[PDB]
Amino acid sequence: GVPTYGAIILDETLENVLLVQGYLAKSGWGFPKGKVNKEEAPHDCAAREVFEETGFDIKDYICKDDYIELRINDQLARLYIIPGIPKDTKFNPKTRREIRNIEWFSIEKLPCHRNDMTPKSKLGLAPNKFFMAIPFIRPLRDWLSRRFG
Ligand SMILES: O=C(NCc1ccc(F)cc1)c1ccn(C(F)F)n1
Repeated sequence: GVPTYGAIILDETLENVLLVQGYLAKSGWGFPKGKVNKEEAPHDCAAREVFEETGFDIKDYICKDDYIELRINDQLARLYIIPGIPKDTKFNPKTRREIRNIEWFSIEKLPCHRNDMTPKSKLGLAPNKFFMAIPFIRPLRDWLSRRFG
């Protein structure tokens, strides 16, 4: 799979993260990210995707070593961690054709797994609108503990 790059943007209290909601197959909430272009450096792709999806330019805030990277079904997703962005920042995607909405969420309220269906004796997981964000939540909480505490 082509690698994806983007950001986990936090506010000043470190309580809240910025998620984006797409359409169709991307109908739930997730961190802003997207696929790297040929010859494009990871930091430039993260900034490009984030600015296209949120209207906020992270370029001057990216730290090279501050990211969480996951490989999910043999596709690598790397989100640069961007703390301290004010909650009253006005975010606006470049294309309403791809982004429905942009919101801050409480980190402590976000799920870090989907729920099973063990009350129904059925296999699998119940739908969850935070599906794409979920894999990053525990690693983010662990990263924030180590970095700040
Ligand atoms: O990435 C997803 N959603 C967030 C997003 C939307 C638009 C973007 F441009 C960037 C991120 C996604 C993929 C599959 N699903 C599923 F849960 F519906 N969500």
